[PDB]
Amino acid sequence: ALPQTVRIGTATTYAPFSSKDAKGEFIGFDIDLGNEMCKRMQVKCTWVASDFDALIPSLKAKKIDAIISSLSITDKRQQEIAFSDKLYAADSRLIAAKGSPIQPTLESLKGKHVGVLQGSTQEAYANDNWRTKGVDVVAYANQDLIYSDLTAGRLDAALQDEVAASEGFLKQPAGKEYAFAGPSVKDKKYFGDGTGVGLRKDDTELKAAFDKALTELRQDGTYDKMAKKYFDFNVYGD
Ligand SMILES: NC(=[NH2+])NCCC[C@H](N)C(=O)O
Repeated sequence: ALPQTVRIGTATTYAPFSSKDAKGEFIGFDIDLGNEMCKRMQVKCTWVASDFDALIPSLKAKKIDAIISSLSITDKRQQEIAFSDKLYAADSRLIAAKGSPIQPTLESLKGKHVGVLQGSTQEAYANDNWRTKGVDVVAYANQDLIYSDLTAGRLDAALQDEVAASEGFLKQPAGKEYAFAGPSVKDKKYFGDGTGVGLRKDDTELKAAFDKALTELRQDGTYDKMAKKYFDFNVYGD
């Protein structure tokens, strides 16, 4: 009962997982994973670009059938939607100017301007722990605006997925004079357990098909072959 075309939403401003190349075509590990799973599921797949915070609403409105967009598997989201098995791990961490004393603490961030992606686990954490207590937490439509507001000095720091920041910004020319500010933020309730394909709860058959494809491409070594294009480490985690 799988649709002839699985529509997959993604927010294409989160390299190296999802972004656009020079032609405007979808590139990144999420795209590679989704395309490889779709190949093995024997379905066609059409990618649909969207602001990150629109993904879960579009899914619930059936405007898309799946979300592959570094979507963290959280307790809160599982009350709304279902997930495939984990695609890869995702920790959260702050970035700031090289030499910044900033730590992911209320004390260190008071009077600071901190960027977070609207609709993200990072916004949830920052709004609850930081924004209410005086920290200027600013929500953004997409992560590229955040990077730009950081390098323009409009933001003192930004919270996002650690691997995204590292490969998508810090190790790029634009992020040369920036670094991680403090260690990963550990809060399993807000940040969840890796990312997965977001799905409607009643699409059990579609979930089983994604799950089957994922295990097979991991088993035969395709996952690691695809991952090496982007990462010299175990992006999957535990
Ligand atoms: N393509 C993106 N913009 N992904 C943002 C993901 C951020 C975080 N992992 C979350 O699920 O909220």
